[PDB]
Amino acid sequence: DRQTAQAAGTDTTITLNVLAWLYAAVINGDRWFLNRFTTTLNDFNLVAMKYNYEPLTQDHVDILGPLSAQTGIAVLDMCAALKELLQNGMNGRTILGSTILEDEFTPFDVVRQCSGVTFQ
Repeated sequence: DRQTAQAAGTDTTITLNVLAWLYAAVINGDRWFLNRFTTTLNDFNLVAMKYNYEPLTQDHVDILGPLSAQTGIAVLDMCAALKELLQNGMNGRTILGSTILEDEFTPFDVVRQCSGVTFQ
């Protein structure tokens, strides 16, 4: 049988967890995609929905707050960096010991003392 095909596998991607994963990538080192252009939450949400990514809200932005403190990258610049990745890709590169990116990773993990000597 083929219950919830695409609708529960490819129609959406957990944007908050991708932003969390990209903060972990910045923390590990990789930040070539990390522009400083900023973005509105509305235009970010529109680009997310254009490319099968969920919209984001202030309650979800707050979860990324301590990751912005640990890296100096404001959440709207992490949003703007993902907004660039959604339009340009990364398949010819590596970012976290892989050629692709993730949304499976649980959020709020990188609030720890991951300052450079260790990460997990």
